[PDB]
Amino acid sequence: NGPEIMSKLAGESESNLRKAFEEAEKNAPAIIFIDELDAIAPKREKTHGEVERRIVSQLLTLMDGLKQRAHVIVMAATNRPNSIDPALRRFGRFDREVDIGIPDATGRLEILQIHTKNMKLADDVDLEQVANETHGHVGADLAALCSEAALQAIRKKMDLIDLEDETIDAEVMNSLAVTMDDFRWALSQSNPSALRETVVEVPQVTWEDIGGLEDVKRELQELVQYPVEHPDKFLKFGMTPSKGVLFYGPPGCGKTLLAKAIANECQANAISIKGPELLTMWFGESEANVREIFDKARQAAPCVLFFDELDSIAKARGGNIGDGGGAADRVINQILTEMDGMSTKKNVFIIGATNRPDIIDPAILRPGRLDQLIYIPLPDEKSRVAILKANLRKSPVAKDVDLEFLAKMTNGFSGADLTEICQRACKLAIRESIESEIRRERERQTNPSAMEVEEDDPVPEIRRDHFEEAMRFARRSVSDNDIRKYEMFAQTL
Amino acid sequence: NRPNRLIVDEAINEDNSVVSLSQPKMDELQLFRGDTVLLKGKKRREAVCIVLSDDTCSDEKIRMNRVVRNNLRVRLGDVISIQPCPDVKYGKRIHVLPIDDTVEGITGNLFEVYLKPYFLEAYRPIRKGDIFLVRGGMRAVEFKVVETDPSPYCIVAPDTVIHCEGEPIKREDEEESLNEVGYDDIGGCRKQLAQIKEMVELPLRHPALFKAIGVKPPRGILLYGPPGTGKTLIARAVANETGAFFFLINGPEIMSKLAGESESNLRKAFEEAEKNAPAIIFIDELDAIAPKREKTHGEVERRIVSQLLTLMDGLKQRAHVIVMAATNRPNSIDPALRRFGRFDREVDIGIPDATGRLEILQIHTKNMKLADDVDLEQVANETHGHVGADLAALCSEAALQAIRKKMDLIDLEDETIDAEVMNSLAVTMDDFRWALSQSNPSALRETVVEVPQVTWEDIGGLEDVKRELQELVQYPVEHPDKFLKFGMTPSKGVLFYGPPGCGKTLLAKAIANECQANAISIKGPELLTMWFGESEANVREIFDKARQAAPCVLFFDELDSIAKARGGNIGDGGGAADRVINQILTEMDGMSTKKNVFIIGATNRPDIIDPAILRPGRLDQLIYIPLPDEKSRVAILKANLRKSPVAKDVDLEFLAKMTNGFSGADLTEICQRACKLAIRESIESEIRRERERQTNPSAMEVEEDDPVPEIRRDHFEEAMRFARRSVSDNDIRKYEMFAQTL
Ligand SMILES: Nc1ncnc2c1ncn2[C@@H]1O[C@H](COP(=O)(O)OP(=O)(O)O)[C@@H](O)[C@H]1O
Ligand SMILES: Nc1ncnc2c1ncn2[C@@H]1O[C@H](COP(=O)(O)OP(=O)(O)O)[C@@H](O)[C@H]1O
Ligand SMILES: Nc1ncnc2c1ncn2[C@@H]1O[C@H](COP(=O)(O)OP(=O)(O)O)[C@@H](O)[C@H]1O
Repeated sequence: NGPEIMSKLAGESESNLRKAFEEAEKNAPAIIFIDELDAIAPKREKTHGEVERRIVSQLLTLMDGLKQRAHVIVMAATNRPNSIDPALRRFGRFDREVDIGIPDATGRLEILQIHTKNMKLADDVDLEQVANETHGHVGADLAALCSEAALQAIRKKMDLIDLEDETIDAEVMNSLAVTMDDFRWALSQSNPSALRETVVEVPQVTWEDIGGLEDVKRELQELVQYPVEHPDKFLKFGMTPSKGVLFYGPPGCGKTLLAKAIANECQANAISIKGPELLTMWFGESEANVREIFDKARQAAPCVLFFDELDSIAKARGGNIGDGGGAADRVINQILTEMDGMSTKKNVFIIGATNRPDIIDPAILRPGRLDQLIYIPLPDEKSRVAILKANLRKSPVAKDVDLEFLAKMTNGFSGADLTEICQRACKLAIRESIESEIRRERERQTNPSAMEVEEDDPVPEIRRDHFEEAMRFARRSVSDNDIRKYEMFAQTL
Repeated sequence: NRPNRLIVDEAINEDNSVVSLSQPKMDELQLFRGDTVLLKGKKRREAVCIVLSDDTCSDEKIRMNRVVRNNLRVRLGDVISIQPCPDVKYGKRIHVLPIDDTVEGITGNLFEVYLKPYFLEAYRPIRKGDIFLVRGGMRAVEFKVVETDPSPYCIVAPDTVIHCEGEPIKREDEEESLNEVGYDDIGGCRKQLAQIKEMVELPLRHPALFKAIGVKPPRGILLYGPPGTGKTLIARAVANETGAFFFLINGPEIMSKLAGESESNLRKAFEEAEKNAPAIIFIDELDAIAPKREKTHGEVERRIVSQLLTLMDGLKQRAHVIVMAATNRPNSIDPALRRFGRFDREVDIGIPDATGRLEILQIHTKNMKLADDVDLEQVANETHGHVGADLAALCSEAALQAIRKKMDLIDLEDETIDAEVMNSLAVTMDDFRWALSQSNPSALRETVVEVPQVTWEDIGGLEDVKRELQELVQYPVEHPDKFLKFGMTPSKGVLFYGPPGCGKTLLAKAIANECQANAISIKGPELLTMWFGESEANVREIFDKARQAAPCVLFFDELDSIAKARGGNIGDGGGAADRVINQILTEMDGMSTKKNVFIIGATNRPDIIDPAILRPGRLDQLIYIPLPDEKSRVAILKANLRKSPVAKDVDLEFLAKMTNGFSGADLTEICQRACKLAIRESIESEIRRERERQTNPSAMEVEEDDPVPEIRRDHFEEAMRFARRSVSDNDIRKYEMFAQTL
């Protein structure tokens, strides 16, 4: 333990370290584990005391001497690779490195299973929902949640039941069960999520979620699936697969969904970086972090890297006319620098997205960088019906509706608009249900009828009335001038 | 289950020896409010009390105060036995006697003040050995009845001769003096107090349980807040109210020594706490011991933190010792302590509100004699920014003024000042006003969180907006299952756009008042300060507060201020994006819906707002606030004028009709101007009347009549001359065009 070594004098600490190494040697096959390594050996810039520098050299000498003697293995735990000295990350001391990352929904569900073995649970546990809503937590957080959820129920029940009846015994102790309401309380009242950094995981979106764009599906598969599956075919001929693609098109056309659909289809990690992050880098003048991103993509291969709002920086410093200057800026320069110095064999695809390709710096469209450009057009009637069906496959609906009629009645729309229409219809339905239920509850309370239940779902499903009402506020979002501009850019190429 | 026993719990009444039962229990115990009842208690002792009836208390919970609990030795959560005693028999001069080695300012005849008023009009039941307490002369003295002529207990009657002895018999060692603090000595921190009570009630009153189950209790708690908020007070109160051994550590005491002595003292403290388990350790001035390594340079400073970390790690293995630490802000200390197993649990004390300040004043004004002009509500309203220490200092200074003025003149030569003249002095509100105006180093200028007092009836009109806001805010919290049945996830975030002075700021507080949720407001000057200082990190802290004050409402006004600073609508060479809005979007995107933290923005120039903040997942519902109309203007006038005296000759409807395209601010200004004219006229008339008759030596001439208690149409019509429109019709056209072009 780091603090135990740092809570002593030079002689005692540097004797304990050597004694520990000797005892590890004596009892082979032995594994030494070190934690809080940064507490012992940070970068020399942060070290001032002479004893602090004297304690690192001893560790370096011990690591160097380890290779000659015994089968002792050494493992160390740190928060980040760059928090410690760089002399340890050499050939012979700490060559091998590993990342633990974060658990996913399956991992969180597994952790809950591990922590709920000996506890008694009811039939409303549905741990899948808890795993879904448990975002940002880690193993310790899940353990704390389970303990607190158990504590609520036990404290409320026992104090009333047994504080005077009799000395609580095992039977009454284990008679108590647990309920999902306790879990909800412990997860809402106590939600100290200890994670706000990036995330890497395989998404869940599928091709069925997408509406249309089948040719784009084929063109993306040819780019991504073929190189990984069949390298010998490329070897026989002379072409090397190009990594990097750029989507350009009107907003709200499903650009963000394809980047995750491809990863789900190929079962590969995915990383998404939004425009506000880029603007934060620009304002803070913190370009080094870009490197870290690629490092992660290097250690999560195969993986897909996604960039959206790529024209945000150009928009910030003036519009199409722009401020006095050129297309180049700092962050795109660093991105190009990182892209050029990357090996093809690592299998890290790069995807960019935009709706104003004209003001993009042309240097990123050159060969060796993003060079394949794909246009995402507005959905058509055949596609629009697919979007409506895809979004409405998760809510109860009636049969009087005419989805095709709504599809034909819409022209020059986006998926976002139809999603908003569905959300508004659902809002109307829930408001009507709330009003009806509250009125029913209030009317009969005055009448002292101890038994009066005409229980019927007032509106379990929606009808054409709400949908046609929502059609009043529904209107176009993208101007036809924008579509003309997009077509002009797609033709002038 | 042998319904003879019953739990004990807190009482609201100030008087002694009164137990309040739960009403549904009348005929099961068979005793009414006119019957005294015997309650059993540990080490074979008892008491007898009269009973009251109330509704709010729970069935199994008697309510009884500290004085009647201590002699029973009963500690809250413990169970005692209740049995009726209609066989009560009066006594003849029970012998009563002061306790303790000595009493401050004690001499002469204390019985005519500390006994007879208390027993009078009371018929208080009393058992031999009881410690019933009396209060007066701004001191709390408790008198133990040593002998009762009949036995076991007696009613006190006005026909009992009284026995004036006044001997200091020292208190027995075993009982814990009533001097100690309790839950009744703290006010304004009820929520966090309940949190701590429920968190640490089981491990101390039920450790055998925790060894009967496999679960991990907390073994470290942090409390952060400004100084003088009652942290060590809370820790000591919790320790006293559970019987757990209490240990105290002071940071400067450790830092005022050498390495060997300091790092010994820490370990000996930990071992001593271990020995006396179940025990609680309290640490204050933690930042003085373990700040972030950036601010630490001495090697011993870094060595003293590793010892604490090792001790914290080893604590989990041994005994039931709990550890609590106090700090000013969470970020001032090392991040290595805020891990799983050392200081996982964190709490904020915040600041008291008007109710909290009033409660603190009540706590600090118990033994002081006060007049009939106190109206502490006004003082609490005007006491903005003060904390418990400030209120204590204010009360002490207010008492000091009067005592120093009066006593020096009265008694410096008459005689050695005695108790009678000491306590004869009262206190007067003018002294409070002086002590509150002259000495006002309020120790608070930071943000504030509290439930506002504004209500719907304050707002004039906008009923549809009220309904549409209720649908957004009330429904998700009240009825989630209905959202679960369907597929819609409530959208959190709304934007008000409209002309200035239309009541935008009032709705954000009216909603919070209706829902009884906290509220936070950040004004444009703060945003501009962050912009100029390039301090964006502060934004994060704000959201953290909202996370720890949930459910809560967040408000932002003058959101277009930055866009206005760097040029106007045309603007300087650049785009709509800036730094602070980028950080706000970053914080909004990374926040969970279940936390129930709504966000409200307000503006009058929505055109120059960055479109990126209007996208789905962010502020997406836009509401227009139009100018008040005649029906709304009459309501605004009535709402504003419901606080000032007015005559009846006015025609409010006529004024409302005569105004077109006005704002609430304009009407409030009209009312203020009319009030100013009225007060000026009253002052002039009063001064002229006072000066005219002073020359005429008429000793008795008082035609006392309020010259103008209420205002008439004359002043209002005079104010009509300066009253004029504020918002141009062109701005109205612009707003309507923006509302139609959507
Ligand atoms: N091809 C599509 N199939 C299904 N849904 C779509 C499609 N295109 C857009 N959407 C809808 O748009 C929303 C997401 O928009 P997004 O793709 O992020 O916009 P952008 O393409 O500008 O990033 C989703 O709720 C989705 O329902
Ligand atoms: N919530 C409170 N209620 C009543 N008195 C308080 C409260 N908070 C502080 N005080 C007053 O402050 C004094 C103790 O201050 P203390 O809490 O020890 O300062 P710190 O907050 O630095 O620990 C007491 O005399 C007490 O009257
Ligand atoms: N609907 C309303 N009902 C009552 N008073 C109002 C209303 N609208 C504005 N006011 C008056 O306006 C004043 C506050 O203006 P405010 O709402 O802060 O302006 P803004 O909306 O530009 O922030 C208050 O004194 C209040 O009397």
